Amino acid sequence: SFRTETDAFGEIHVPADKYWGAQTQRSFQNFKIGGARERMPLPLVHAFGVLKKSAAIVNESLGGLDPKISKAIQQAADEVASGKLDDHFPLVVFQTGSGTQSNMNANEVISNRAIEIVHPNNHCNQSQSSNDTFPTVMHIAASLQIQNELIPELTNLKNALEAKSKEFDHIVKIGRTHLQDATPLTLGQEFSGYVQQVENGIQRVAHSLKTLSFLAQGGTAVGTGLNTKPGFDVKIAEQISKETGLKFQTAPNRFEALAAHDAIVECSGALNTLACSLFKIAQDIRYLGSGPRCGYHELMLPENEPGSSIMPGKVNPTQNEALTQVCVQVMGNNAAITFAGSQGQFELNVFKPVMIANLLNSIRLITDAAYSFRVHCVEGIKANEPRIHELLTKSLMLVTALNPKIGYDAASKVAKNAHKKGITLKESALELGVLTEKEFDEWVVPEHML
Amino acid sequence: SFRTETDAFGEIHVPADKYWGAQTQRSFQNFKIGGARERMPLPLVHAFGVLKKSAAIVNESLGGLDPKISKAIQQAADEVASGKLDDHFPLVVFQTGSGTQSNMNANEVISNRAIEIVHPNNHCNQSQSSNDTFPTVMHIAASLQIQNELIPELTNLKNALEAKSKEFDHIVKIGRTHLQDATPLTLGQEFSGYVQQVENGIQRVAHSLKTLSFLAQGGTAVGTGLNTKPGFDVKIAEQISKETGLKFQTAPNRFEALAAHDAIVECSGALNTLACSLFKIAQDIRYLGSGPRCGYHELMLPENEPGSSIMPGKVNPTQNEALTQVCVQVMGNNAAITFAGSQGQFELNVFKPVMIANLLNSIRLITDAAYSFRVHCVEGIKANEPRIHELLTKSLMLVTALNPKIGYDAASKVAKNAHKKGITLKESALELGVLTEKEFDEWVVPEHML
Amino acid sequence: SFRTETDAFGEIHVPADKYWGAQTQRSFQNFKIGGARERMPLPLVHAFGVLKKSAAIVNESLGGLDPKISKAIQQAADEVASGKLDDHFPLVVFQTGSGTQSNMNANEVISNRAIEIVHPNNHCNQSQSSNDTFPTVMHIAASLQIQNELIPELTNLKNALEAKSKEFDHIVKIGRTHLQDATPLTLGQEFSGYVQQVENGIQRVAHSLKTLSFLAQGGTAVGTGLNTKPGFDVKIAEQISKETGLKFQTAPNRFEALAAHDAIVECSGALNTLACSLFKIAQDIRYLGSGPRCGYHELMLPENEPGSSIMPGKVNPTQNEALTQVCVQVMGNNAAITFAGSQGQFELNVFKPVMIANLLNSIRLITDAAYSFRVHCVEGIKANEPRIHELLTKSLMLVTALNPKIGYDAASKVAKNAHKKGITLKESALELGVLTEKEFDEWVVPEHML
Amino acid sequence: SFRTETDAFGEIHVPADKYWGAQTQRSFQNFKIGGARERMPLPLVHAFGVLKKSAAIVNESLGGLDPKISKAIQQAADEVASGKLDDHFPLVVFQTGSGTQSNMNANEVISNRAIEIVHPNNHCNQSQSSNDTFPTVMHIAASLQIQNELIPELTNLKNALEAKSKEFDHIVKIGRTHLQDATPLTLGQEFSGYVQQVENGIQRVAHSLKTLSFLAQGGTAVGTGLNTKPGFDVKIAEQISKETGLKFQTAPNRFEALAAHDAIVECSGALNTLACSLFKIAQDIRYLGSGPRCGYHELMLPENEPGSSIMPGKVNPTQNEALTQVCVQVMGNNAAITFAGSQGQFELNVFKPVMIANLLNSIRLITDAAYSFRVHCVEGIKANEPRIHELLTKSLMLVTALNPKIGYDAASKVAKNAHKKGITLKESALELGVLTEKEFDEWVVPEHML
Repeated sequence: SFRTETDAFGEIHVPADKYWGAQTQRSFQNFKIGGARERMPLPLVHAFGVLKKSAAIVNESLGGLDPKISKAIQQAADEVASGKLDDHFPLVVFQTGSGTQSNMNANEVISNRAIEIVHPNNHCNQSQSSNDTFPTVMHIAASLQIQNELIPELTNLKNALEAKSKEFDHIVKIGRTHLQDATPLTLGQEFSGYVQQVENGIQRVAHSLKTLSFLAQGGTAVGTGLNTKPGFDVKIAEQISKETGLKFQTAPNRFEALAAHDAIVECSGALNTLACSLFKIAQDIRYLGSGPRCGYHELMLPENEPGSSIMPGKVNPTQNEALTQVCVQVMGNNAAITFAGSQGQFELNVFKPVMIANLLNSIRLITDAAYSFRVHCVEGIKANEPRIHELLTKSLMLVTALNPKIGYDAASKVAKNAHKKGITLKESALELGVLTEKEFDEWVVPEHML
Repeated sequence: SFRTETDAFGEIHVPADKYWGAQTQRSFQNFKIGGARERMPLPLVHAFGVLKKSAAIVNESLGGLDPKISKAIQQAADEVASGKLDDHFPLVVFQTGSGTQSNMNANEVISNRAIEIVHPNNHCNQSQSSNDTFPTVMHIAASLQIQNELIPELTNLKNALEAKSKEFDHIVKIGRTHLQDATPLTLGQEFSGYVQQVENGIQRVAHSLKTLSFLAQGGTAVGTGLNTKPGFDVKIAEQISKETGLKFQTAPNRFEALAAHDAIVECSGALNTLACSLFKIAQDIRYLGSGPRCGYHELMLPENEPGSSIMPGKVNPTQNEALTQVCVQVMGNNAAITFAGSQGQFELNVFKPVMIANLLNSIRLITDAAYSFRVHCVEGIKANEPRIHELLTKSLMLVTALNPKIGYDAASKVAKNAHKKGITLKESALELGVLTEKEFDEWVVPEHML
Repeated sequence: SFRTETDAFGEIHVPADKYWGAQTQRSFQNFKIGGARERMPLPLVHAFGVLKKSAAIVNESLGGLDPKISKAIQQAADEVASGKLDDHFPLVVFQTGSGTQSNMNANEVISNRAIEIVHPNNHCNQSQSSNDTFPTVMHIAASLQIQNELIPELTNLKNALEAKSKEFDHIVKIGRTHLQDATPLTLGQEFSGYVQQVENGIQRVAHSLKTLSFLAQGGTAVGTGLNTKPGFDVKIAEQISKETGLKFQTAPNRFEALAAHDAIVECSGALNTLACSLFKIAQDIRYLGSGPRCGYHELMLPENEPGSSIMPGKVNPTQNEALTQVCVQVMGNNAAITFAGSQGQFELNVFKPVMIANLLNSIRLITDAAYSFRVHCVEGIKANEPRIHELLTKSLMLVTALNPKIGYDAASKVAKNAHKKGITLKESALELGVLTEKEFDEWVVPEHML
Repeated sequence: SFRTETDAFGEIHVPADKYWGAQTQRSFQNFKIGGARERMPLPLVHAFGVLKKSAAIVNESLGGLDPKISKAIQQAADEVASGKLDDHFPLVVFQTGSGTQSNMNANEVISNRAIEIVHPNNHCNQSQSSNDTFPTVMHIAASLQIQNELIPELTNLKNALEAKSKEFDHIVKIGRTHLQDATPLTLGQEFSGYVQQVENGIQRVAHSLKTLSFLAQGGTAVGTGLNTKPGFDVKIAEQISKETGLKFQTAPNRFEALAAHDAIVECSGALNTLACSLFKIAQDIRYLGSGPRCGYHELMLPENEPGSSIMPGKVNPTQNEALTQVCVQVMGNNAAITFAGSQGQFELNVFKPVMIANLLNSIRLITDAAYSFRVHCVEGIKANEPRIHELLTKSLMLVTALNPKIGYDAASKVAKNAHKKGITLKESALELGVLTEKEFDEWVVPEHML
């Protein structure tokens, strides 16, 4: 079953049960690039509700719309923001580069729902263009995915990491520069580096919220105020702030805000920096936890996967593999974002959909993996104290402890001999004319090296 | 409704209507990264059928499996390749970096269907690992998406472009180097550059099929032949060739084939080169067709979108915008592919899922946009002969025609004067002591400049 | 002539006239990657002086060094910072990933100069490692290239752009979205978008100075305080602040500061955002200024290059071409910086030299092109008022001016007719039953559209 | 001292001792971007000689030039190709995007040398433009850097790797998937993966020579034959083949050859694939060789650097660090190459200099590091047989050897017990009711696992 409808290019069969109109139906059959996987990112659909709902309130204020119509659009708009009318946004990312098609998608459905509870162009899109409106929906959603989704789960990741940092603070281990044996440090200090990276990462993405706080709405087709009442920007950007719970200003220069999306390239660059930080932590942990007999085996990773009896003690760091796979995706997504970010042309940058998609995709992926990694990995890591101690005493790096109370020549003879024999520093000092067992400890205490 | 099942980690509720087992159900709830949008690329699911079906035939040959079991797995396997059991592969891309989870997904469902028509590990995964098997499914699918989807639609794109090249072969236009006015060329020659780029692009991706022709299957867990009958590689890689319609060899060095996916980085690099070629063509056309009054307006683009009566003759090059958005995505996807491509570790590269996904995503997107662009744009472009001629005679570049039959001094005086007055070369030559109207044409014929 | 010298690996011939020692000479012949073009970035050489000079003062304070030796190292160190001993740093970028070789290069020469006015390891490298020391020289130089070189020239670029913005503020022009004809805006408003982008760019790079303000010095070999007197970090990072004129703190977590260089990836990401902004401005200007007869020709670009008499009025936007070439290089350099930025391993990231080089190379290039572009292009741009006006009246976009004082039907008939005839809105309104000449102006004033 | 000279823009002081003219001097002071480090890549300067020398021969053939003039230009041109007049090419990369300035640089000096032994434009640049000529110099140099520099040193790298592969062919070691313990393989097989990667890399770059074989020369300003004698392309591209020793054809479509440099993006993509291959090999070796007591220490790396007596047996894999730093640079350089590669505009791509520079820079760097790494690392690597054997017997993976001659239950009890006790499989089997010492060997022979 269908339902004939009109636009301008004439008659067209629109599905009976869907809330969209002709324009959405015609564009849906013109840009089927990528299939359902590329279906316009949901958190962007929800932002249209917030914007259209807000568009109603602020235009009704300026007396441009009849209150009855408003109360109708508002409810319908907030039901989008709610997530009930998600199946009515079938449009893909690779559509018009200005996001015109999805904006018209929002209007058509928020219009047909308003009726049910009238005009797609004159009412819902009143005092707005497809140009100022889209880059406003980008900033809102992005801000919401970060403040509400990312940041929260990013903090948990830091706390869970800091707990273990506290938990392994007494365990002294060997440092590895150039992958080689180095002087000691606590395993807790090792993990406090991971914690600091995560912390910095939070401030980096939290800071990005600032460039996103500036909204284009009010600049219409070219950044010029035309077809808008004076102060609409300030009112709408104020109305949206009250609707989201976040503070949003209007863009100081409406041209810069439409002609380019530098605020996305920045933010992406911050997420990109975070991805580097998480790659290092995830690779370390999997190396540190590798084994059981032919690897570091310093840490013991949880076995969230079912193991074969024939291979006991074998656990693949699958939460590390999934995390590192995510991280790379972001590096690639950011790459895609910067080229598109330089491709603006005159008054408008027609690479919006592809930019905000990769940005939204990066945020979703990060949050999911950050969560998955915390719960399924870090929240259960435990130290292999016997292995760690085994490897401390076998190393020749703790030879500098003797140096002041022995002399460089004797201490090197100890190291030189122990290396050639494949014996420990204690054993070497003893077989040689150096010191005693109940004295070696008097001077070579691991925890006496900061 | 559910259905309790077993694996090793115990009991687990598996949906009643789905064909998968415990392992798939446990992993599905451990790696929900990205949601349904990241759901493992379908053409990869289909390749598992081809491989498992082939795994049956070749293992039955080596006498390792009971014929009854085989006939069962075969039908079930080919029903995956068919696309009937697609809703039973709910796994995402960011799972185990070896693709183990999706391979086990294929086995569990091809096993439960086999019954219905028995063992997930001993029968379906017989003589194969999750390590040699996955990079084999990557090459098969990729090869199939290119030979059957891409290349075909890429040729049409070239033919449609070459038709117009032939069609506008008589139309002489101005060349634009440094975006400035230059000597003439036919609009057909302009379009024959687009055609050549497309042609080169085809040979570039067609050539990539070669590195993909080499299959890992037979190398098991580390590239070593262990747990495989001798010649299984040659038989299976032969059996798969007969099953796909394409020629596939087995990889000469099974280690290089598991430890790294350089064949994906190459192919991606070829798709990446193609994307550059299509960006240039798409941008040209939109500039060439811009207007109506304040742009080049050399070409007239189809109006596939409904236009407002108040703005006649206005047509946004929406098939150009969608195409360029696609192209950038590929540049980004390739970026993501090269880092992952260098991150192999020892005997295995655990960045497989993310690599083949971006590769499959690039191919789908390209084909879709290549099609969409042909039909909705190039297949209807028409020249604005009056505009083109208007701009030919206004230019001062056709001044070199007079040079031999006049002299450098006179010809520059013509150009110098016409520029200062904002008059044409004809008008200038006449008001000055140079030549006649019925003689100017005798020497300045546009089509006398190769 | 040479000069035999010693280290440990024995005898080696060191050039007679050079100030370096054995280690520098041995490494110079082991890593000749890239030739003189890759010779370690000078501003990095100068920073070593600042650091070594400061290393002297602060270690003399802690009583670790004899005042005579100090006064000697100080003068020699400041002569490096001065730029007199530049020809004594022959080391390339692709050397040890920790920057050990260049640090030892600084020590050897600052030692042999100190003599002349003693120990390379015990005196100049006193209380410091090649690990904490290098990432400190990176931050200092980078901070100095930005505060002293970049930012300054970036502001001039903004002022020169804002002057012209003021200068063309009265000139009304047509807007170009989707490259198509749109509603009007002043050319000054167009240029105020360029100005805003530049302004944002400054705050973006100026902000990056913050992450760079944190110095590693004091963390030695692993981020652990070992082999350093307590408070050396705070004193040295304080002494360096007084030496540079810039405020520098010490890194809160010394591990994060050696294991990763996220502060470079961030800053680079900011320079990367700036490059996008400058690409758009530079491309616009060259398109806007293209012609003379077959292009926009809205602006008139300076002719800094010698033109052929036969081709008058032809000027290639060579300062635009050089600028856009620079911008891309930065996009590539940033790419190189992010991979290296994720490749840290345990306690140390051995991809330092390559990271800070690309960062320094980006800053130099930007400043040079920003300067070159200002002086040789923007500082002389002038508007082609007659062309601009010619194109305003030819467009059909100023049809919405009549709308309120005429009606949508009449106004579209004007537009519909004028389009078909290739006539202006004025001419169309007149030949049709619409309005008068001395009334058309009463309602269609360009500067009545915000 | 100087020497006044003329061009068109008037008088200018040209250094007395330099061979260039006005145009070079004026451009040298207009584009000083990056300083001497960005000085136009030498192998590009040499190619101009080959081209100009060839331009002489072929134009003299077509009777366009006086033999006396030719014999003069030829000698002067070949002295550039020789490398004697290198100090007369002071131009940087960021100049005119068409390479016009360096082409005019070649002409001015090859003209002033010709005299000494006449016209910069009419003689040396006869029958050629700055447009067809530059992308011809790019292909020639690139082809020469690969055939003569890269490929050769790349083969040595493969042979040196294959020698060691043969040398360690008897040594059985443990495999490491997911960084975990796996089934055995010879260290020679491990190194045969490195060898195969290198081999594939050679064919990949060798293949790229093909797209580069097509030369633009003959297409002049727009790809149109104008201002060229018929067959000049075929003659010149033939004359150049005889001059270089390599086979070069002329480009089939001269437009595609000027409007875009896809052949550089391809080749770069091949070098990019090679860089991934070399990163993996270099990282493995440094991990495999890490230690002495707290790392793998499977291999023993040469100590090309002077070591401190206090730290015996410590050797930093500095040839690995330099190699990996190089590899990343290439990944970045390729990135820079692809954006520039999509930025072609109409008839000409004005991003030539920056594209061929990064390409030449990548080739130089690769060759240098490939050499440095071979000689200073691989050509001296030796196995630590006692460590390898130590780690073989400690692993529980060789438990599948017993399986057929014992049963899954017994074999797992052995593995289960040995794991819990931290004892070897031999010891476990003995203390348990399983088998004997002089029988354990009868079944568990390492070299019985392919």
